[PDB]
Amino acid sequence: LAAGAVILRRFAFNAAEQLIRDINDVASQSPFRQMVTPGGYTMSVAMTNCGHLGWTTHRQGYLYSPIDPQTNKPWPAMPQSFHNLCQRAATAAGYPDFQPDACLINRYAPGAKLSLHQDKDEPDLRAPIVSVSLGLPAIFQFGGLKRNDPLKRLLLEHGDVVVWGGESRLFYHGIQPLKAGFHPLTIDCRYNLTFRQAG
Ligand SMILES: O=C(O)C(=O)N[C@@H](CSCc1ccc2ccccc2c1)C(=O)O
Ligand SMILES: [Fe+3]
Repeated sequence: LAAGAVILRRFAFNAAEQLIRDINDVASQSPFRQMVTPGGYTMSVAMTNCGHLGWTTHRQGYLYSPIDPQTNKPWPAMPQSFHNLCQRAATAAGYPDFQPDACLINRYAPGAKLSLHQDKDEPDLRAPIVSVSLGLPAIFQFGGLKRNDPLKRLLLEHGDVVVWGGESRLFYHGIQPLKAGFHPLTIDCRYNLTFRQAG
């Protein structure tokens, strides 16, 4: 399916309410914002981060920064719920040493999407990324190592966690425009957490 990826469906289902509380807490400090791409377009996905580092635009490029450029303060500390869930998932998937210092939190309103990309900016690409999906379902599309590799699609639903290791860590991937709907925990949106070793 995706070589090296370990899909754990509903792994975060029981933790989801706490996770969402923690997302709200994080956002009360560093608010969700829609970043501007180099190229000048406003992303449809809104973002924030927690942990020592967080992903952001700066100076018409992207990077991991210890300071949130919007507040000029550090990103909020990584919530225990986040840290512990990530560790359980990574450990089950065979990455017991994974120690994320960054968690990017993506929020999707109806229609929001994430264009096909690789995550290339972490210092060691042997370290996995761990995603946790919450709320409304989204169609995840994924390629291969080359931009033009044939795309496959799978639905990511509430509570689904995936550890993207091995070859899959390098795949081009994205999220297709979110279908509108209702979810009891998130109301009208989807959240996705991605845990990274950025330092
Ligand atoms: O944050 C990202 O970089 C990202 O692409 N997030 C999407 C997709 S989740 C699945 C996912 C996340 C990160 C990956 C990083 C490397 C390879 C495969 C990945 C798959 C989202 O917000 O739902
Ligand atoms: Fe990505």
